[PDB]
Amino acid sequence: LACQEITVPLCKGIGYEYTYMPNQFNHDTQDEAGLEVHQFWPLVEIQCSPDLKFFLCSMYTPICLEDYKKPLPPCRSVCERAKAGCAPLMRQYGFAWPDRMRCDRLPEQGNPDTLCMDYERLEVLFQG
Ligand SMILES: NC(=O)N1c2ccccc2C=Cc2ccccc21
Repeated sequence: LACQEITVPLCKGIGYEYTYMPNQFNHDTQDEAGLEVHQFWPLVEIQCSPDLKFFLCSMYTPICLEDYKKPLPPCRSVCERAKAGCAPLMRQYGFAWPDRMRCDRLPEQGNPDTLCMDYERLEVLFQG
């Protein structure tokens, strides 16, 4: 609802400055979100996907903008790239791709009414 400076260490400097609560992971605060997203640090560090960190942050500390007041998700493609790189390694060690991160419930780019986010390199790109 109101924008707050991102305070999750993993997500600081990710390409956007502000987040909001609640997220879609049943977190009311960044402290709660930070405790869950920190558990992914080994996968971030092993670099199974250059997109994993941006994807994680875009979900757990979603972007907050002053001039767009609708939830703004990562585009489905960001999720698909992160999943393609990292889900096989995750399965090998007994971890499923989390249901809340199912890429098919994220919107595709080009939507007439709403936006979604990708990035280049780190600069956010809105593609809608
Ligand atoms: N909070 C939301 O409604 N969205 C949306 C919005 C439109 C479509 C799917 C989704 C799914 C989850 C999600 C994740 C991050 C940021 C926003 C967000």
